[PDB]
Amino acid sequence: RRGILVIRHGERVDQVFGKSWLQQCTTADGKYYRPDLNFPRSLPRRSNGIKDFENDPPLSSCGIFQARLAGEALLDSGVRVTAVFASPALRCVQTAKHILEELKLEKKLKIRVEPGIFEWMKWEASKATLTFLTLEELKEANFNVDLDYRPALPRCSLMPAESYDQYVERCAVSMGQIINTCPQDMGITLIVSHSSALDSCTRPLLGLPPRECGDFAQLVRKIPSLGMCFCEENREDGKWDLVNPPVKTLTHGANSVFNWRNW
Amino acid sequence: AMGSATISRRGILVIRHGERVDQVFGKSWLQQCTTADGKYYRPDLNFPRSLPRRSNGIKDFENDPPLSSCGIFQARLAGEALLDSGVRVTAVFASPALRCVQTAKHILEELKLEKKLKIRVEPGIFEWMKWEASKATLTFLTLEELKEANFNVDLDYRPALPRCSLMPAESYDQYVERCAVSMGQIINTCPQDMGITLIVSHSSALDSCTRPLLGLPPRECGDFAQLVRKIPSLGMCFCEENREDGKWDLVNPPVKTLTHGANSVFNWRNWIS
Repeated sequence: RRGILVIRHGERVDQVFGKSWLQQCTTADGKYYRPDLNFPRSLPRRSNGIKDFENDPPLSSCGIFQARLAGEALLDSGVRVTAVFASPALRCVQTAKHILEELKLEKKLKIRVEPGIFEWMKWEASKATLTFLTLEELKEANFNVDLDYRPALPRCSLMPAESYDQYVERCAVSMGQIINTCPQDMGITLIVSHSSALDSCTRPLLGLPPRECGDFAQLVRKIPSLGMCFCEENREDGKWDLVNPPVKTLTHGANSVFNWRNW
Repeated sequence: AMGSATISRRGILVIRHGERVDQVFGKSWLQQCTTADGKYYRPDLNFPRSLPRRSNGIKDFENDPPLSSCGIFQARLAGEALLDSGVRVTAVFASPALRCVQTAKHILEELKLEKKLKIRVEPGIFEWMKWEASKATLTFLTLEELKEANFNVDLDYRPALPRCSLMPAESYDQYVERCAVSMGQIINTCPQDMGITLIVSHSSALDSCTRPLLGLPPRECGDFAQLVRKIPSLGMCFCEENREDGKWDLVNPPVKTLTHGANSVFNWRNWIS
């Protein structure tokens, strides 16, 4: 039975450190340093400027841990992973890469970057000025991205102004293409995306109409990092079913800031 | 290099263990991860891949819980930062608690020192017995069990306080005194040493293992308890010795803090119901 596993990206650096995080780890001359171990050991080169990290932040160290833990679990489970698609957001491509590394499939499977499964533009505060890394930039940063993949939606076609209806439609169109982006291959396809995608990228498969915007927004608001929903195809009955994911959930606590000098 | 302000200084870096599985999953954690036939399994990815081979089977972990998957990540991240910092680590002592010996191993693995340095298990830096089960000491992994489990423990090490000498009724005064005595012995292990010794222990130790070095009297018990409540996983306290006078000072740790968020339990099918 063919499967579609929608996976939320890991923890973002700005979720922990706030909107000013870039100021916290760069000099006036823009030299990177790590003021807390949860900042990553390096940033990829952004040829449009480090400032594009504000709109399009990387995973924190903990987010990398979560992604790798999920990949290791997927390996342990024995499922056959057959393809992976990712939102163009850095946090999503990085989540995909770290899952693949622990599956030991990062050389075997190329990441298919699909702007059609990007976040709802309304929720991207950056939207007007938002810039993803290009495929060539991703390749230069040692992401094994599919340079030959023709996306359902090119990035130039994402609309800052997209409505909820336009958002849910493009996800359905995107998922429709993705499900045909493989004749007969037995195994699971990873969809590495945003909280919104656990709803917007599964309901179309399940033949369900879109949720009312308010209901959708409420359901999607508190999906944790690496949160998963899994759909399996019943091809005889011509339908998809919502099914328990092939790996367990991940629950862990926080780690608070600590200043030794306070004693 | 031989100037008074340039000569390298002996360091003692006291480090709290990583996240323990029972902090997240609660007092029933062991029953959560035990099958109907008594075998270990992972009901959540933050339970570790495996438990060490143990005496008396799975049941002895009751009072001696392992690091969670996240605790292992924290310990490894700290070890990697220590590597990055370039500091010279020359020795490591750990509390006999599994969570502490595991934290020590993961730090050493990321330092690339796990085969070079043996972990010296020191019950004298175990938690205050007031905060542990009375039978806790009867249930530590033995050094042989740890070596079975691929912990490069020191079989020759002669602890300042043997595990069976830990008293279930030790008072605060007795506790602070045995930490002082143990730190005394640790410092005299190799008193010419010029790198950093790791003391991988409990939140309490960041106070009780440093105050004696600094020549300070014990904090009032209530003050101590309030203070140690606050220390995060892999939290650190660093002291350096002036070789001229043998005095120790508190110093910024050689690596940064680690701050991250929680991750909630999640079941989509359940969530949408």
